[PDB]
Amino acid sequence: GEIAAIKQEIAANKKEIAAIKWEIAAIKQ
Amino acid sequence: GEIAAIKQEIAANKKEIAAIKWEIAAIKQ
Amino acid sequence: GEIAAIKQEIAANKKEIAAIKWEIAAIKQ
Ligand SMILES: [Cl-]
Repeated sequence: GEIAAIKQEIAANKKEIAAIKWEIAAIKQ
Repeated sequence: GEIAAIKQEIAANKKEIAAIKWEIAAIKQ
Repeated sequence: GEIAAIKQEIAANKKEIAAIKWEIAAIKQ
């Protein structure tokens, strides 16, 4: 369904955001 | 409601994205 | 419509995330 598909994409963005924040932490050391 | 909950999560991701972009600016100085 | 507006905002966040990941790659060189 449409709503479920939307929720999945929001969740995927949440994962990428958490990955980036880890990366930013790693660059700063 | 479902739509409202979705909108709140999108907004939360928008905030994290803006925070990261500020962080990226700060790392570059 | 509401769903379409939501989808557009999710897509906009996806673009910003891809931009940030490119930026992170560029900072690391
Ligand atoms: Cl999102």
